[PDB]
Amino acid sequence: APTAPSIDMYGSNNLQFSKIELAMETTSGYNDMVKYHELAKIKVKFNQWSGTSGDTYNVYFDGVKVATGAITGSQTTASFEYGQGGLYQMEIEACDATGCSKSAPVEITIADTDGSHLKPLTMNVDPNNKSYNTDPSIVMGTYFVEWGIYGRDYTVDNMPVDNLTHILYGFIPICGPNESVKSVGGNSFNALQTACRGVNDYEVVIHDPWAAYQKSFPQAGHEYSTPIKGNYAMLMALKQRNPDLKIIPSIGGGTLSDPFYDFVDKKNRDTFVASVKKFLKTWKFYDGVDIDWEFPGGGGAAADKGDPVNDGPAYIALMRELRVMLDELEAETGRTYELTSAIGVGYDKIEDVDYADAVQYMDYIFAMTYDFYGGWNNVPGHQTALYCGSFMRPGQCDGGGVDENGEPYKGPAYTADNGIQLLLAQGVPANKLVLGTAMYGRGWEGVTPDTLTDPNDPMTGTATGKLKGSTAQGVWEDGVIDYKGIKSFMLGANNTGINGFEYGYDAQAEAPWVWNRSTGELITFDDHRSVLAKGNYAKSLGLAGLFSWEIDADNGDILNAMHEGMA
Ligand SMILES: S=C=Nc1ccc2oc(C3=NCCN3)cc2c1
Ligand SMILES: S=C=Nc1ccc2oc(C3=NCCN3)cc2c1
Repeated sequence: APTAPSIDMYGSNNLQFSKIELAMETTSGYNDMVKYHELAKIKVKFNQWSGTSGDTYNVYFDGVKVATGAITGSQTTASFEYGQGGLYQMEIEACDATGCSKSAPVEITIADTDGSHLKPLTMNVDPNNKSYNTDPSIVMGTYFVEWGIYGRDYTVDNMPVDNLTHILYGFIPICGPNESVKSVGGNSFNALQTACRGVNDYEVVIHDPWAAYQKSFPQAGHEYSTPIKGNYAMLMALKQRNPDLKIIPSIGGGTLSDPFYDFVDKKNRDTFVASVKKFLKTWKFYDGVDIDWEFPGGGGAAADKGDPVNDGPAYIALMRELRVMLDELEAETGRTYELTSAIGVGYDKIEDVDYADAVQYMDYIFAMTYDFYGGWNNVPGHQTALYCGSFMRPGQCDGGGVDENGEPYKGPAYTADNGIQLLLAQGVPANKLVLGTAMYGRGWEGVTPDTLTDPNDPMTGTATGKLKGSTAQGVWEDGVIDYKGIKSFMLGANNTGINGFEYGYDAQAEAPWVWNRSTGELITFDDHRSVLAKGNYAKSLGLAGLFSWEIDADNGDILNAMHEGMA
């Protein structure tokens, strides 16, 4: 006999509710912006405009009763709490002593960060990415960078997810000392200062909440009331489409590694470890953690930092304490959590960590088998070669000899193979090692013929400085160029060379280059041929697979070649 309630859809936040509460119109400290709740707070306004209102209401989701309260007027606000994310058919019933009247059913959304309230993501992948039937046991990883969504214009739905087992999401910073972030310029340190207000030193934070959970993406169907937007909501819809895809946050990275050096203090580690646990409880679509400490012992962005006695033991203690915390998350949730880590592979980086000790705690080690040479100095080299190139001096490859002063080589030359070998010799199992491919080149200006010691090898010349170019040609910073930029603007469709560039390949190193004799522009990179050699090298040794850095810079060719070389 009471009038059936009508739901005030707009008075009820359009029936979009959430276990996670996120600031949408603000940029502030992480703890101010992100609050995870065990139970979602649901607030539903309903009206009874004509007839009698009755005295009590009940709320049903999919026929189960989940709340009751008093009706006292022609307008009621039902507030209550609910613990499971998902879409539900909601009915509200108004009751009196003579009977009850149900509202017609209406869909209520309760978001959770596993994406249970979302449809599978809709893909928009360059069709230049082919299909493969690569053994599901082989690792095919890549990094997807948070800021890729700006100028580079590359979003989660552009990733060829069917050709990937692991997405590493770069990068999650740590609060605390971060001078190295400052040195980068832009808003980057400022944004980190903001994110860290009200947050303890050594805890993880989201760097760019706009890219991560605020930015509305039409292709994902985000609209004003959607409680989770940005890269994270798309990666949640992505997990719905490909539930076996591992998505892993990458913590640290080149410029974000300054706080790792205070991990020689166990309090700092405990703080960090506990913030990582909270982070994974907050963002349930993530499947583990990746530590990119560049680098234990030093030799990274922070010139004033690095302890070669203590950093290694701290790294190993860190991996153990992470795996302990991850064991508890597996306990509480029933899921498998992965612990991985990207590492430098120069002899001088390797010798500072007992990796055989650390790896027992870990699922994989992403060997950063790139950046061997680059625009930081005027010495050309293959940045991502497998083997020693022709340009190397006698005894340089193994570090047995002397340079042009007659100064002794301190250790084996920087090559992929030399790195993998050093890790195998320490006792790291082959099947935990993932070998890295570059989706970009590094480059130089001013390596003209008059500089060569061998007239057919520009790797024997001398540079004037870093390669300069525009973002239109894929140069996002000095000395670095996207692979798709090399292909469009230097190689051309036939891989023969265009705009003054020639294509060369060092068969001994397994490394391509492009060279413009007159500007002396020289770019070292990975192409189809050398990725095939890497896949072959990986098969040969029983390596876990391949990964790449970074996915937005590929046109399809590098990832394709990754799958082909593993076949
Ligand atoms: S991303 C960034 N990565 C960087 C940025 C600057 C850097 O400087 C060194 C260095 N090597 C010897 C003394 N200092 C490494 C290094 C890595
Ligand atoms: S992006 C870029 N990343 C890198 C990666 C490795 C690097 O090494 C140096 C260096 N500086 C003096 C001797 N070596 C700079 C540098 C920048």
